[PDB]
Amino acid sequence: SELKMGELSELLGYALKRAQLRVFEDFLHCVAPVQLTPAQFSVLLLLDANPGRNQTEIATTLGILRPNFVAMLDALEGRGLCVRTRSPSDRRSHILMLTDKGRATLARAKKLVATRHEDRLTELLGRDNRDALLSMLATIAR
Amino acid sequence: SELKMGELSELLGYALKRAQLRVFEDFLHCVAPVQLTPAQFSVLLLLDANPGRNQTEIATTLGILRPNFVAMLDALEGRGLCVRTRSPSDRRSHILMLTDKGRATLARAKKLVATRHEDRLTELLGRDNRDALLSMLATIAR
DNA sequence: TATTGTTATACTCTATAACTATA
DNA sequence: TATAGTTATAGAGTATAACAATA
Repeated sequence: SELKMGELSELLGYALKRAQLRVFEDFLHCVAPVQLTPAQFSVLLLLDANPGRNQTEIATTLGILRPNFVAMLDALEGRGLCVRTRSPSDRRSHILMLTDKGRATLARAKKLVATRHEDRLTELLGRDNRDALLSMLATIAR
Repeated sequence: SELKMGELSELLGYALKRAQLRVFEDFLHCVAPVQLTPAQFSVLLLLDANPGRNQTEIATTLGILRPNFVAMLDALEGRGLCVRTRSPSDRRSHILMLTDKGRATLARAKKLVATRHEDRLTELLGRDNRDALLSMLATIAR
């Protein structure tokens, strides 16, 4: 009455998706007090590390295509978490910077991520094992 | 002039998703001679391990919603790789088994993924490091 | 001419409600 | 009523072409 998972247990791609989907699902739950998807979260994180960059640069480093990034920024900018300002140098581009509200929302989101989510992962595995997992996934992506 | 990846380097969710997409992309390419998506591959693999089952049982085990599974089978049956047969006891259920064609297409894809894909990725990590990766990703999914 | 932001569009995936034919 | 398979639909996510403003 339970099905045999056959050779699927040994396909690494398969393990990654179902591993990715629960981690993302858990991310949405833990972080729901600030209402940020993982994509929105990373956009705030990248904006925080690299102030002064433009849409093309932020979107590419994240793997987001620029036609799909426009709608994401409208959400965050509509919620008053970041600003598009025209660069005086080259008025084709929008330089992107965080608001104070954005910096606060990034701050508390960072806590719910570390305390409720990322730390709950680190204890279910080795603190060293989780770093090895993170290293390998980083290697796989290159 | 290159972007600071900030705390994203330590977001496990992000590393999990971007690791998955290179693997899924690499999978698609290696298996392109047979025309099978990774999902279709697993549907054929699980049918091979679990003959005599119905749609609801196959679909639910894979995370496919049953309304989404219909067209997915339409494809594989249209390709003559598996067939729907009504069980005489309960004619609401469709019993699914792979055809001779289905198994031939499966044997082959299994060889294409094993040689070009799964073997190539085991080699970019330690053969022992990769089994620890598959162990941990399996752990995360429960 | 090339690039930035943008619109429009399309194709996949995923999600939900409701039908049909059985039971 | 309840369940299996199906249909239609709606929403994400992602992909490309093209156009206006600007370089």
